[PDB]
Amino acid sequence: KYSTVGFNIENSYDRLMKTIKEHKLKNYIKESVKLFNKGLTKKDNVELKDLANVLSFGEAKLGDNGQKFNFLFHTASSNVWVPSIKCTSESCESKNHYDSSKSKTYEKDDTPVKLTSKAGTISGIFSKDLVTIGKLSVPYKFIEMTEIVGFEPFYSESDVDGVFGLGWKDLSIGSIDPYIVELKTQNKIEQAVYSIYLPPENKNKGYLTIGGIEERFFDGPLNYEKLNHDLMWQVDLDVHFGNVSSKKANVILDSATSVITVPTEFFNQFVESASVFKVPFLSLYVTTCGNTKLPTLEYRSPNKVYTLEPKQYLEPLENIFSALCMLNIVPIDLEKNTFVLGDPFMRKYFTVYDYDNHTVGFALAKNL
Repeated sequence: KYSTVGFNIENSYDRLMKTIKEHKLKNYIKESVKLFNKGLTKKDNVELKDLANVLSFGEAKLGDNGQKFNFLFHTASSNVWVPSIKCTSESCESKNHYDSSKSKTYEKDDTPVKLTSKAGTISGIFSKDLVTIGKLSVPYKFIEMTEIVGFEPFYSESDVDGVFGLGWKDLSIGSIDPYIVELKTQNKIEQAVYSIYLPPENKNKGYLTIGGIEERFFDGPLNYEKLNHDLMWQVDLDVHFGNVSSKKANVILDSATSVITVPTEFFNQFVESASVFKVPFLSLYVTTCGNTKLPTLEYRSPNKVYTLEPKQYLEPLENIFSALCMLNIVPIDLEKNTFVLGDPFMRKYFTVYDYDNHTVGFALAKNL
């Protein structure tokens, strides 16, 4: 009904399987687990980086000759970003390039932009052209990147060329609205809204629907929560995991994060006497799939609580050990009292991101 596009996901389960194969870790995990079960055991650090799922799609096009690109979706950035044919860096060499001279619809803007991050540095310029996905279209100001430094095992090894922002945060000062806001402005869609539908039975797929609430994706009502930040898909919620709880937490919806995160303190209380096993030397917390002590996780707002049963926050690891599962929950300290809801939450809740109203909505996904 509304324009929907599918995107691929490389998730942390996949990357963990790759590590396991790379380093021949299966039997090690299996024997450590067997040790825990006997139970002959007990007797630090992961990176927000490592928790990133890659959400990518290849059908967005720039300019009227439809220059093809592979984009990953970024839920915090408001900009779209693409390697310039002028790009200086060796990173750019294997990538698809935007060549403004080849489009009749390009309009020069040339305002320079610069991103400086821990992970790396991006320099470029604003350029204006048609940006299409693929039902939808709008002349749009995006960053043409002229230099890319860092980001640098991922970028080269990825087939990703650029970033397509589904967030709020614009690097310009030119008040370039998000691509989805721009769509609504030029009347390509009725509302500056999109939704994420992550099908529960295909962890390598998600769907983005733009400009409308597609009823086929969900059962029951949609509950909306007000953003608690001008520029973040982030909401106030009391979080309860068993008897471990934190009031007025900050909870970011980020379907590009591969897991549920919790502060490290909070997690330690959670996992104590939950009979969950931390495999030595690996960032891998493991438990039996039927673990009868694992609680329903609760995210409570004044008028709705969002929950996740063990079934939705564990990942079977049966290709390692029968009835083994891993915890899809990672202890990580961001700002005080900040939690993120990533892929596992969104496998249960169809989610709606409403730029016009500064709301996020949730409904019980269908199994499609």
